[PDB]
Amino acid sequence: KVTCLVCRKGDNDEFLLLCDGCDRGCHIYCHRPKMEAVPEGDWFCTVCLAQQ
Amino acid sequence: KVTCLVCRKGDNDEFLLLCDGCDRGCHIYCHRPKMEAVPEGDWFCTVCLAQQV
Ligand SMILES: [Zn+2]
Ligand SMILES: [Zn+2]
Ligand SMILES: [Zn+2]
Ligand SMILES: [Zn+2]
Repeated sequence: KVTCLVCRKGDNDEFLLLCDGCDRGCHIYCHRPKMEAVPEGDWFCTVCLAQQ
Repeated sequence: KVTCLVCRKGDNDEFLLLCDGCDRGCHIYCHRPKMEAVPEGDWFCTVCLAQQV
């Protein structure tokens, strides 16, 4: 059940990015820098980025 | 002079993530979700994420 790392909510799930490497998520509107849309391809959360 | 996308400042450059797709940047402390350190390998800014398929 995906939830936003920033605000901790799982609401508005059409706007939740799901990490490609783990179960974590983020609303595009909670992300900084700002994101205007859900991107295609792969998005990695900061925990996954910290492992690469 | 790289500037942060969030706060628009170019200070504390040791804390500035640099995009591998363009010349944009972001302080780790301005990033959300939390970024405690500059990662190794690659980081893409939101403008570049929007070009992916
Ligand atoms: Zn959120
Ligand atoms: Zn992840
Ligand atoms: Zn900044
Ligand atoms: Zn970029």
